[PDB]
Amino acid sequence: SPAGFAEEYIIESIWNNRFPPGTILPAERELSELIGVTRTTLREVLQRLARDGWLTIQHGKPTKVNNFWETSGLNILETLARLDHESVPQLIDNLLSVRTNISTIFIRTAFRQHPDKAQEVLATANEVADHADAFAELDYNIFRGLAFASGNPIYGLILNGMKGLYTRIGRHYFANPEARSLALGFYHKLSALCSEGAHDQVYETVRRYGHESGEIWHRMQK
Amino acid sequence: SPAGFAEEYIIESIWNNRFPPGTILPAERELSELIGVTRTTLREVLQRLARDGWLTIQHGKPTKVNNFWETSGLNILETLARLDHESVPQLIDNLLSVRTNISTIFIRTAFRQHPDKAQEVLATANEVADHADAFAELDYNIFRGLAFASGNPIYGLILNGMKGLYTRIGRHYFANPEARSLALGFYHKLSALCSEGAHDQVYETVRRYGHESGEIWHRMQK
DNA sequence: CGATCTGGTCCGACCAGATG
DNA sequence: CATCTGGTCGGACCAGAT
Ligand SMILES: [Mg+2]
Repeated sequence: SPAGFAEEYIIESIWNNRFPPGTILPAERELSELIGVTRTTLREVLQRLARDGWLTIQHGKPTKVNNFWETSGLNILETLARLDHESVPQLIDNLLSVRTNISTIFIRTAFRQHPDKAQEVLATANEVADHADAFAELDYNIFRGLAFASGNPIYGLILNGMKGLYTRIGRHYFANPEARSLALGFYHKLSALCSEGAHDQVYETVRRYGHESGEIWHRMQK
Repeated sequence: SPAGFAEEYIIESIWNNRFPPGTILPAERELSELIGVTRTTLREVLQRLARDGWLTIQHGKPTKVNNFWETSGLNILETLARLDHESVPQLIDNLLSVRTNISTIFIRTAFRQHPDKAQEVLATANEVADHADAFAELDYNIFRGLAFASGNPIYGLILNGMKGLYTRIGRHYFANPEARSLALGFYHKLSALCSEGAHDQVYETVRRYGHESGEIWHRMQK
């Protein structure tokens, strides 16, 4: 696909300093011809990339190429994963860590402000296929569920940005049985902790599951 | 601006259930004419909104309208702020909260993994204009700085998605002198803690500044 | 040889900021 | 005001989906 091709081409070039961050993108009129698509297409592509933080469009001035690390949002996680294959592993570990540490914040909060709701999400733990694809979504829906269940939606949005790569990684991890089991427990355990009002035992819990689930996923990759 | 007008109009409609989430967007051909712009423009806008997660475009099928809460990332913060004026206040408190609670995670980490770097960011604390606009950026650069300084870039990206509204809020808060002072302290204090390897006192600290800096912003608004 | 609704891409002309 | 750059027109033509 033209647009598809176009976007990859630009992103590609920006990635491996062909269109270095800090520089200027070739005028739309030449860039399009140079790419092999019509302005119209390029145009739509520049508008999309612009929204992901890759570029800075300003009527009448060359379009600036940015350092994503400076203007790109959690939405480029899947991309920064397809560009640097050798990094992926680490990148994942970082993603998972962020989830763990961050979730403790809102999980512990959700159990405090709206336990009634937090229990409703942890409820979805039951009635669920024993298939990877299924879990992945549930699991995600659980963490994203609890995040909103904190009353501070922003965590929810944060979770939204992580969906993309999180799930993919899940679809692979939850293929393993030993993994599906750990989660269920982690879930049931949380729900217990929420009911028993053991709010002060959440961190220790969440912290482990991360570590444990982490170790499994580690063996699955090695 | 056409594109400008168009986007607002669509986002506007999606906001106050004119184009309810879960429904279908009028065909591009009629929607354009209905808005007052040419398909070419509308098209660019649909591609933009599409990336922010507002729509789901699939060649050949109607464009689905989404529940942003489900697919939008931290980048709609500035938007969810312009749409719901009455919520802004709360919306900000939430943002700041997120900042505080999340930051201890990476600030504490950064002090462990790369003190050397974390000290280089806290260094910018000095040599800085005593003007709001200035600080705002410094302050943001400092937290974003420490985020990357933790080795887990993901926090950095998270901070990126927050830049928008965070700064705007800053530009208003840092106009107050009493605010500018509190930060400096928080910065210097952070740098000491880092130097002294007081790795276990950070939470207590960061937590306060938030509370204290929060109280000031509170009085500034009331 | 289905008919039709909907998106994707292409042209080439013109409007309109930014800046020498 | 010249020209570089992006922004908007419209109204032809290709292509997936039911
Ligand atoms: Mg030239």
